Amino acid sequence: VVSLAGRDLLCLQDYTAEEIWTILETAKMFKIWQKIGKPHRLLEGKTLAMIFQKPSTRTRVSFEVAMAHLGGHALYLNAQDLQLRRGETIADTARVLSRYVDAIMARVYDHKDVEDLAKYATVPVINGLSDFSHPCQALADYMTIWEKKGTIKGVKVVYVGDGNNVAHSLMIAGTKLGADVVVATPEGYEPDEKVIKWAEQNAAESGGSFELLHDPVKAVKDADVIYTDVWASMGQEAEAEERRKIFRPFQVNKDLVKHAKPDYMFMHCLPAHRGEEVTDDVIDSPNSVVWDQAENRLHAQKAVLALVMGGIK
Amino acid sequence: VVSLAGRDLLCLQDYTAEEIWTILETAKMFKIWQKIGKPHRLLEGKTLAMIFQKPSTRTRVSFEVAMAHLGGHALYLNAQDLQLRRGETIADTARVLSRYVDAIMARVYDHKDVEDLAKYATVPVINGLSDFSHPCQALADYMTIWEKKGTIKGVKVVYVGDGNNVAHSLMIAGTKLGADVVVATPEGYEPDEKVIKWAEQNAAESGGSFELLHDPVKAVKDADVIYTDVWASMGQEAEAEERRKIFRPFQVNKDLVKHAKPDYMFMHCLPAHRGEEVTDDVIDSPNSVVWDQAENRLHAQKAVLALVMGGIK
Amino acid sequence: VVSLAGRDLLCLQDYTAEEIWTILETAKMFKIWQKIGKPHRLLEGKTLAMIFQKPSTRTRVSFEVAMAHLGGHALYLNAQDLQLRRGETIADTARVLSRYVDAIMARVYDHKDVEDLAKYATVPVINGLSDFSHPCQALADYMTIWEKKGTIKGVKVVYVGDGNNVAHSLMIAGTKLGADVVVATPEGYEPDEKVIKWAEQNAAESGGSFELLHDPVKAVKDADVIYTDVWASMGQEAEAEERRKIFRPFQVNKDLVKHAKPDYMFMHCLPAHRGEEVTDDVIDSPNSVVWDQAENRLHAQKAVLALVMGGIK
Amino acid sequence: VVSLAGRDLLCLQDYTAEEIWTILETAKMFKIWQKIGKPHRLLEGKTLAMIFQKPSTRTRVSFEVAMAHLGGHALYLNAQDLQLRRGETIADTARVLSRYVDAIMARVYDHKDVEDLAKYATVPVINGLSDFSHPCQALADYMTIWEKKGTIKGVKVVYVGDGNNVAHSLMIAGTKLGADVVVATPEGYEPDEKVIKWAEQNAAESGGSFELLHDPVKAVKDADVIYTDVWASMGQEAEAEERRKIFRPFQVNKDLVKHAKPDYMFMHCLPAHRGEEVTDDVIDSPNSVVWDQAENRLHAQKAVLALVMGGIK
Amino acid sequence: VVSLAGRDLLCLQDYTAEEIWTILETAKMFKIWQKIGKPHRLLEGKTLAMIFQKPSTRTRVSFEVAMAHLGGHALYLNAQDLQLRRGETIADTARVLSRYVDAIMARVYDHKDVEDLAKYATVPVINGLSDFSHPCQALADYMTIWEKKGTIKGVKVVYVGDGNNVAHSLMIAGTKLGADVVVATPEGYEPDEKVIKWAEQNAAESGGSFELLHDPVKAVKDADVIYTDVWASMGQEAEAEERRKIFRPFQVNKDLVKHAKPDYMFMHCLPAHRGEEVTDDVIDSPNSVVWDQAENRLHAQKAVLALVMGGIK
Amino acid sequence: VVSLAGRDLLCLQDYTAEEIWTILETAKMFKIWQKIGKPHRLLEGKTLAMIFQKPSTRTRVSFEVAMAHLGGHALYLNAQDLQLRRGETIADTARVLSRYVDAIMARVYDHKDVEDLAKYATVPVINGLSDFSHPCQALADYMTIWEKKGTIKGVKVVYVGDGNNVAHSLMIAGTKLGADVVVATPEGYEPDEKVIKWAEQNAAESGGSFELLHDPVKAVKDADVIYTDVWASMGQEAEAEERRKIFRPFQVNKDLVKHAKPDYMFMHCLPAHRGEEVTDDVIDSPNSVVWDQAENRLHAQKAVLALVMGGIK
Repeated sequence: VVSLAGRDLLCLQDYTAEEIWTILETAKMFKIWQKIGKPHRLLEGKTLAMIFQKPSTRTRVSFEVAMAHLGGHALYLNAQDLQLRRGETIADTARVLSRYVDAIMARVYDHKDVEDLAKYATVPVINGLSDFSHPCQALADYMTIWEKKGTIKGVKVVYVGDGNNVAHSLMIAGTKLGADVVVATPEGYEPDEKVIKWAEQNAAESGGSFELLHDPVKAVKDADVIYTDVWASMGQEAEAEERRKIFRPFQVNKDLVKHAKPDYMFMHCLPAHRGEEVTDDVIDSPNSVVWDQAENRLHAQKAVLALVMGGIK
Repeated sequence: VVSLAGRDLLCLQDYTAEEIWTILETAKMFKIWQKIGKPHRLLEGKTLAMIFQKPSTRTRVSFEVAMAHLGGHALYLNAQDLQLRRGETIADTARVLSRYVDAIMARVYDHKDVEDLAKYATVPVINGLSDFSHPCQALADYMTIWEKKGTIKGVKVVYVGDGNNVAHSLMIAGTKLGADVVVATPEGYEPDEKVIKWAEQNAAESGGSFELLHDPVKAVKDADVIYTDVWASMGQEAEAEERRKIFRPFQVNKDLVKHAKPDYMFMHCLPAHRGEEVTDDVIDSPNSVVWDQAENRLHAQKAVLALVMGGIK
Repeated sequence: VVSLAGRDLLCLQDYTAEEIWTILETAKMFKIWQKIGKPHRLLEGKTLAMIFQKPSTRTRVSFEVAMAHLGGHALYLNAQDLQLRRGETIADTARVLSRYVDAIMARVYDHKDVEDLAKYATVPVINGLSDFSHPCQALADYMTIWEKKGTIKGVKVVYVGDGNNVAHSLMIAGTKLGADVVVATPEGYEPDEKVIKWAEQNAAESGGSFELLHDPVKAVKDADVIYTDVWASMGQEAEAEERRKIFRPFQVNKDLVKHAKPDYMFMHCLPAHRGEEVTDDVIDSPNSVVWDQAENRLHAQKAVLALVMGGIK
Repeated sequence: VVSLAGRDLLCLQDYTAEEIWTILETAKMFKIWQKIGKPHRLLEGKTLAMIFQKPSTRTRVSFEVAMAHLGGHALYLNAQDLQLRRGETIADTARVLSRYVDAIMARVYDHKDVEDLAKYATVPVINGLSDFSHPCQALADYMTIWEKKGTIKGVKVVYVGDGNNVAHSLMIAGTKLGADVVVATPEGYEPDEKVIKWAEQNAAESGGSFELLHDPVKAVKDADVIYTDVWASMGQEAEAEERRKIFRPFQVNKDLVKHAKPDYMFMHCLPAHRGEEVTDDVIDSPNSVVWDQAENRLHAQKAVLALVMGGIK
Repeated sequence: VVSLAGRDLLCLQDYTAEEIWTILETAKMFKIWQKIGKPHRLLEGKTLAMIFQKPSTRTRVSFEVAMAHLGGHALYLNAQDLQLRRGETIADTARVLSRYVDAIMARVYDHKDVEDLAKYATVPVINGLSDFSHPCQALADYMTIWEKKGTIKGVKVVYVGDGNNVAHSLMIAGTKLGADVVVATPEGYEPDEKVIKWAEQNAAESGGSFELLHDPVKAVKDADVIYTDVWASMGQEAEAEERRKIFRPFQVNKDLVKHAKPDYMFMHCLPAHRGEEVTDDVIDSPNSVVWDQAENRLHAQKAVLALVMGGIK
Repeated sequence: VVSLAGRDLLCLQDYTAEEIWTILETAKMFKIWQKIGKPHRLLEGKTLAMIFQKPSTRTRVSFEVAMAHLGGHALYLNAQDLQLRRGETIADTARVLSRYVDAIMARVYDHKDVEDLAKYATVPVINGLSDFSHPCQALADYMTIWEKKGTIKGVKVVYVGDGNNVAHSLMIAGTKLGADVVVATPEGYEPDEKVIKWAEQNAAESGGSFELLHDPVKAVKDADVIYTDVWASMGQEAEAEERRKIFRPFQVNKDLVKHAKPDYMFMHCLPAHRGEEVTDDVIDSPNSVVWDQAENRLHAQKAVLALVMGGIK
C-alpha cells in the first residue's frame, strides 16, 4: 500500500496496480467495519464539493453517503445552481472552491471540464463520471470481482456493448491488475484507440491481456464475468430502429450467457434499460451481482476519500 | 408502546392505536428534550434518502432538520435530479438506494409510486405526502390535539373542504384513536369510499365515530377542532369561478367558526391560500394552532425515524 | 466586543463600528483555529435554512461549509423547490421555518423579500445577497483589508464601476470603520442617494470620508485598494454595445492600476467577467487578493453565525 | 492571516509581512493559552526530526518543548549519531526521514546543508540556525518588540556588533514589518550585501528603513531597541587581542546605552559572553528583555510548527 | 496469526512462517490506518530502551517514531552514555533496565551482546542490527515484496554483494516464506555456513529455494528482485583498491539490471554508497523501491512492538 | 503528609522526616497503581530538563521513564550538547531553561554546580547525583527498607566502604527517619564531618543513631541491612594495588555477611564492580535486594516529580 494523499482521480491510467490495491484493501476494511457497526468518522469537519451536470442516482448518493459515514459533509452543487451557469470560468470556480472545501467531485459531460477542475484546484478532484471515463465504477467493479472470485489476476472479464466511458475504465483497471479483458462492440462502436493501446501496454506489463472482438458470442466464451452497459444513445434509434438492430445482437440474455462459465458473474454499472442491453431474466438472475457491485461504489469511494483527504500534511 | 423497528409508514390504516401512541409518546419526550436542550443524536452515521416530485417547505425541512437533530444526514433528492428522470425503474432505484441509505422518505404524486418504493426497498419507506394520504401530517395533527385538549378520545374533530389526502389521514388516525370525526365536503368532493369505510370500522372498534356531512355549518357545531385545507385545484376555477362557488361556502371564517366551542382549535396543514379556504382573521386568530401543528411535524417525524431506524437488529 | 445574539444581518447601516469589529475579531480567531486544526463545533445540532432565488457559488458554499465546520447543518432551499413557488406567502414561510431552524439566510432579488423574512421570522435572518446590499461580502472585504494593511482607519478604498449592492456595502462598512472611501461610476450609474448620505453621516462620525467621483483615473490616485464588480447588466449591451462604451472606461487594467500606490490591493467580490470590468493581467496579478478575499467569506460568516445563533438564551 | 501549510522556514526573505504576522498572532494566542493553562495538543502523533551539528541550549529545548506541548514528539538527532557521519548523502537522509517524520528542523553550519534538506525532503524543513540566518530567533525577537512596544512599524531597532546570521534575520524581518533598522559593525564585519539590499527593497516596500553605520554610539541614538550578539570568533583574538580591540568599542554598556530612549529594550539572542559584547550591568538591567525574548522562541516556534504541520491536507 | 506476546526478536530463524505473516498482516493494517489518519495509541505509558553502539538513521528513527505513534516513549541510550561504558556488565544493565522499561531494542556490534541482553532481561529484546543479522530489515523487505508482487512464495529474490548480516536475514526470512532466494558474493565473502544450511532446511520445508552463486550476472537472471548492500569494508581498499576490484564486478548498474525481469524491484537496505554497490541511475530508477522499503521499517516495527508488548498478561 | 510544591531536592538534610514520608507514601501508592495498571498521567504537557555531565543508566532512565508514565516529557541534555560546553554560565542556562521547562534534574560533578542551578532557576531543581550527595537514591533505599522490614525506625543499617555521596545520603535520611545507622570506611576514607554531625543531630532528634567504625566485621554485627558501593577510584590502584589492599578488607562476601541477622538485606546502589566491593555470591544471593532497590528509583522519583511540579499554583 502506498500514499494517495492529495491525489486527483480522473483516470486510472495514471495509477499503479499497487495504488489501486491500496484503495481496494482500504475499501474492504471499511466495508467490514460498516457491517459490524464500527464507526469511522475519519473526515470530521471536512467537506466535498459535488458538481453535477447530469441527473445521478449512484454517483450522487454513494458520494453523499460516504462523506456522512466519514463524519464530513458533501455539498450537492448542480452546475445550474452555480455561477458556472452565468459565465464564471471553470478555473475561477475551482480556485474559489479550493478556499472553502477539501476535495471536489465532478460529474460532467466533457472530460476536459474535470481535467481543468483538477488543473486549477489546489484540492483533490475526483471524476465521478465523464464522457471519457468512470474510474470509481471500475474500482467498485474490481472490488466485487476480487470479492466473488478471490482474485483478479487471470480472471476473464468480458464487456459487450458500446465501447464507452465505463468500458474504458473496465479495460484500464483490468489490465493494470493483470486480468484477462475482452471488449466486444458493434463494428463502429469501439473504445478509444488511445485506451486500447494503454490496455495493451498495461497487460504487457501486468501479465494480463486485452482483446477486442466484434462477436459477443465469441467474446463471452468461458467468461468469468460478463459486463454490459446502456447502448450508444447516439443515433437515437435514428430512422426509428437502427440503434437497436446493431446493438441488439449484443444483448445479454440467457442464450448469450449460456456460453460463459456456469459460475460467471453478470455485471452492469447501472442504470439498466431492461429489455435492451439486458433482459429481466439475466439481471434478476442468481448469477447477477449488480446490487453488490453498486453497493461497492460506497465502500470504494469511502476508501478514496479517506486516502486522498486523510493522508494530511 | 410497541416496536416499529423496520416498518414502512405509507398509510396509518395498517397501524394499531398503540403503535400510533408509541409515536406520539416518543414525540413528546423528544420535544421536551428539545426545549430543555438535551441532545439526542440517536441516529449518528445514518442516512435518509428524501425523494421529492413536488415543491415542499414543511415535508422537506421537517425531515431534513429531524435527521440533523438525530445526528444523521438527509439527502435531498429531487426526482428530476435522479436517473428516475431518465427511465430507471422505481424498483431498481429502491434496490440501489437500499445498498446506500438506512431509510427512504418519498414525496410523490401517485401513491403507487411510494408503495412500489416500499415493496422493492429493503429499508423503511416513509410517505412524506401522496395524492392518497399524508400520515406524518396526521401524526402531527393528533399530537397537537393531545397537547391542547389533554386527550383525543371523544374530541370532536371537524374537517371542512376537499375530501383529499390529508382528510383521509385525519379520518383514519382520528378513528383509530377513538375521536369523533366529521368530514364535510362539496357534494362531489368527498373522501375515497374505501377510506370512509375504514374510518367506520375503525370507530366501531375504537369507540370513536365518523360522520360525512355536506353542510359545513352543520358539521362544525360544538366542534373541538375545525380543520381545513386548500380547495380541489382540479377544475382550476374552470369557467373562471366554478371552483370558488362550490368550495367557497366551505370557507372557514369568523361566522362558520362562531358555531364551534369557544375554546375550539383552528387547524390547517398548510400551505394556506389566505382569503380562500380560510381568512386572515381566523388563521391569525388566537384560536388558530397552525404554527404549533406545523412544528409537531418535526417532533413526530423525529419519533418515527428513531423508532423505525433505531430499533436495530 | 458586544453581543449580536439574535440579530438579523440585512444591512450594515444598523451596525455599530464595534459590532463590526466583533465580527472581524471573532473571524480572525476562527481563521487561525482553522489553519492550526483546532476544531470548533460550536453550533452542534443547529440548522440554517438557506433560501436561494439565484445561482450562487460563493454565498452558497461559504455558508454551507461554515455550518459544517461549526457542527450544524445548512439546508439548501432553492425557492423554486419550496411552496413559495406555488403561492405560500413570505410571512407564512418565515413563520413555519421559525419552528424548524435556528437561523435563515436568504439570497434574493428584492431586498423587501428578505426584510419581510426578518420581520416575520422569530430567528435571525441573514441577507446573503440582495439587489440592495451584500453585507457578508463587505465583512469579508474589510477583514481582508485589515489583514493586508494592519488597519482600516484611513486606508483609501476605491470602487470603480456600477454603483450597486456591493458598492453600497463597501461604502457603508468603510465609513463605519473610518476608512477613506471613494466610489466612481458612469454618470447615471451611482449608488442610491440614501446610501451616499448614510456614508457621509458615517464618515462624519467615524472620522473617515466618502467621495463620489466619475473619473476612475481620478478616483484611484494613490489608492490603497482598487475594487470593482460586474457592470450594470441592465441595458444588456442595448443597441449591441452601449453597455460597454460607458462602463469600459471604468475597466481595471494595468494602466488604471498604474496610478494607485504600488502596494495597492486589487479586490473583486466575484464572479468576474474577464476582459470586461477587469483584465487577466490585473486579477491574476501579484497585487490581486481576490482569492484571500473570497476565502474570508467563510471565516466572517462563521463568525456571524456563531455570534447570532451562539449567544443563546 | 494566511496558510503556511507545508512551508519550509529557511530564511524570512521569502515570507510576506502578512505571513510573519500570522506566526506572531498565532504565537500570542498560544502564549496566552499557556499562561492560563489551556491545553493545545494539536499535533498529537506527529514527529519532528531535529538534526544538530553544534551544541545548542535555546534551539534544542525550545523546539523539543514545543513538540511536547503540542502533543507530538521531537527526536534529538545529533548529526554525529546519524549515518550522515559515515557518508550517507544529505539528499538520501532527507528522503528517508520524509518516510518517518512530519517535519525536520536542522541546526547546521552551512546554510546549503539545510537548503538541500528542504530540497530533497517532502516534509517541511525549518532552519533552527545556520551560518547565514536565524529566522526563528527573528520571529521571537519581533514578537517581543510587538509585545513591549505595542507595534513594530516605525520602532527604531539598532543592532551593534558582528554582521552575522542573527543580524541578517533581524534586518530582514524588521524591514518586512516596516521597522526602522540600523546595523553597526566594525568596518570589515558587515552583513552580506545580498541581505543589505534585500533589507533596502523590503523597507522601500514596507515603508520601514534600513541603515548601515560603523559608529555604535551613532547608531543607537534615540533607539527603541539596542541588540547585540557574540563577536566574530573568527580571528580568535588573533595575535592575542585583535578581536577585542575592533569589537570592544561596539560593546553594549551603560555609556553606549545612555544615548537610547530611556524606555529602550536591551535585546540579545544569547548565549552572551558577559564582559565582552555586553556587561553584567546592562544585561541584568531593568531595561534588558533577554529572558522574555528567549521565552518567545518557544511560543513563536509552537506557532510555526502548528501552522506548517497542522494546516493538513 | 499467532501470539508473539513477550517474544524476543534476535534472529528470524526461530520464527515460524505464520509468526512472520502475523507481523506482516498487522503491519499492513497499521500502515493503512496511518494513511487514513486513524490513531492507534496502543502502547500508552509504555517505554522502549534503545541501546545504540553505532551511528544510525533508519533503526534509530523508525523505532523512535514507532513508539511515538503507539502512544509510548523510546529512550535513545547511546551505549557511551550508559554505565556500560564504565564497566557495568551487560547482564546487570539488562536486569536494571527490566525494572524500568517494557522492551529493549539493541543496535550492537557483537550479536552475543544482544543475545546476552535477551538472556538476562525479563522484557522482550529486539535486535535492531548486529554483525550477524538484521531481522527488522528483512521484515520490512518482505513486506515490500508482498506489497509490490502480491505474494512472496516463488518470487525470485536475488542478493548480490557481501554475504553479511542483512543477507543472512534476507536468506532466512525468504526461505521461511517459500521464496526463491539466491545469494551471489565474491568468492571468499559468502554468508555464514550455518545460515546457508538454515536457509536450505527452510526452503526444503517451505517449498521455496536457496542458491549460492558467485556470478552476479548469473544470479540476477529473470529475477523479481535484485538486492544489494554496502561492500565488505573489511580490507578497507587494502593496498588502495583491492576492495573495489573484487566487489566492483558485483555492482548493480543498468547492465547487470538488464538481465532481470523488466518489472523487477531494486532493493537496498541503505545507507547506500552511490557509485559503489549501486549507481545513481539504478537507485534513482523507476524500478527502485528503496524509499518504500525504508518506510516499511516503521510499519513492520510498529507491528512487532504492539505484538510483543501488547499481548499483555 | 505536607506540600513539597515548588521545592528543590539537592540534599535531604533540609527535609523533615514528615516530608520524606510524604515522598515514600506517595511512592508506594504510585507503585501499587503501576502494578495494577491504573494510569496516572498527572503531569501531562509538563517537561523536565535532564542535565548530564557523566554516563548514567539508573538516574537517566528512571527519570526519563518517570516523566513518560506521568504523561510529560524528559529532555536528555548531555552538558556537552548544551552551550554550557561553549562557555554560557550556569546562572544564564538555569534562567533560560526556566522559561521553557517545569523542572530541572542535574547529574553533575560539583555539587556547587547544582546548587547554582537551584539558585538561579525559577523551577524546581533535583540533584540526580553529585559528588556530595545522592538524595533520590536514599529515597529509593529507605523505601525498600520500609517495604522489606515494615518499618525504618530502629532498623540497623550498615554501610561499609568509601564514605561517599551515597553514604552521606544513606546517613542523613536514615537519621532523619530514626534508623540506627553505622558507617565503616578505611581509615582516611570517611564521610564529610559536616554530614557526620548532621547525622548526629538528626539521630538525637529522631531518636535513631549514627556510628562511625573502621572494622567492617564490627559494623555489620546483627545488621538488618548491609550496604556497599564502589571503592574510592581516587588513587586508582595507585602503585598498582594500593586501592585494593585498603578497601578489599571492606568487601562484602559470604563471610562478612555471616555476621548480620539471617534475614538481613544486601543493598547496593549500583553499578557494582563484581569481585571488588561485592562478590557474585552475595549480590546474586537470595538476601540481595538490589533489583527491587533499583526499581524504587522510578517509584520514588515519580513521587518527587508529582509532588514538586504537581502541587501547582
